Amino acid sequence: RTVSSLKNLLSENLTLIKEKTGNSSDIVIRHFKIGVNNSLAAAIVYIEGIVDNQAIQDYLLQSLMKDNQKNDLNDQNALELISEDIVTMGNVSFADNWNDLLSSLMSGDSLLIVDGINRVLSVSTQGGKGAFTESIGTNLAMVRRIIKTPDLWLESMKIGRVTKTDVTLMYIHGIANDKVVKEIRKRLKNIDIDSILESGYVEQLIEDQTVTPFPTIYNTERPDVVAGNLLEGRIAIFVDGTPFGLIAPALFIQF
Repeated sequence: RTVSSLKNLLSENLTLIKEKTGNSSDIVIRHFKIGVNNSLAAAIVYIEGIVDNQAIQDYLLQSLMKDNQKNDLNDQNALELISEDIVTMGNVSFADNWNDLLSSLMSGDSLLIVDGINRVLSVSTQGGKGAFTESIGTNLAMVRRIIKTPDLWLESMKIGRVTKTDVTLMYIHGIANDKVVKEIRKRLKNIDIDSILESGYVEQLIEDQTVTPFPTIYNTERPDVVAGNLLEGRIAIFVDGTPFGLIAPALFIQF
């Protein structure tokens, strides 16, 4: 049961999260300071849109503890002293290895990391028709709710021929073939997404019947269908304003 322990420096823990989660665009790091003379650096780490954090962020980032901020003059009991308030705001747990930390993060928890503690505090705000929308943020969150691996890597980019359109690319690192990912990313950067999508309209399919350059794409409004293709080694693309996920390549036969 090989377990990697957490680093004492906050900087080291943050660099390693970024490393392990593939510097995914929806993973938020909020830096803040705690202690008497704001000497102790701390951070809130959470995945965007799969958590109700405001009350916790409000407490932490506005420093809503004081008095008792003086009771324990930080560094050693900081995390445990802070936890006494956070338990009133959500279900608190503690992680002391990467597996536990990463799984709690992927499950919509908020992580609280302090400068030199090496134990991470997890807090949960949940207790246990559904199609994609015009919002990338909402769509990413929908996939993140189904695929709970830190190996799901999200890459944001601006593609477009005349004007730029915001796009988020998805793939499961280690499952998806790197040569396939590199090729799809390369094509996207120079794709005429407007022409490609317009060629998919029923009117154009009925009359035009144009050829499709690599990669062929499949449109789905179902997050479970996106989740299934991601577990097969395919790439999911979310374009700003389009209420569906684009699976690439559409024809992908494995052996």
